[PDB]
Amino acid sequence: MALKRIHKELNDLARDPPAQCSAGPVGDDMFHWQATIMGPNDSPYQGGVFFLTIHFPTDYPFKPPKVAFTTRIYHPNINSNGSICLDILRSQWSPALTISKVLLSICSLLCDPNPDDPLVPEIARIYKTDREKYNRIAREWTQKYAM
Repeated sequence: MALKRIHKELNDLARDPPAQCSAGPVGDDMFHWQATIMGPNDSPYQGGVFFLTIHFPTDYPFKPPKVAFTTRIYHPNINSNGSICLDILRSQWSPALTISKVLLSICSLLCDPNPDDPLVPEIARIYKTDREKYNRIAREWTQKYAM
């Protein structure tokens, strides 16, 4: 019954797609869907229309959206499969958070850069340490693969 909750979370994104966030029925399955999360606002990777593919295995009520970057992206919360450590999806999730919600929050990892939660052994490091790795590269990917 998860997909039918995703009916809002995912499809509410399709009901009214503003900016830096859009998903919806891709395979027409609510477990294989494509969200375009963007640098566009004030972001280290501004310009970067990133790509998130999300899948669900019959989760609801508790629907943990494994929302994963299709592309490459340097940031402590994104490990090398695009899978994000996002509080509202790991700690603060409830059946009241649309992807219409989470997409902006994930956008906020490109937009808001949080210096807190380390998911990846290195990528968390290169973020809060190898300032080069985080900005230059993920913004370069922004230029190359996203934009």
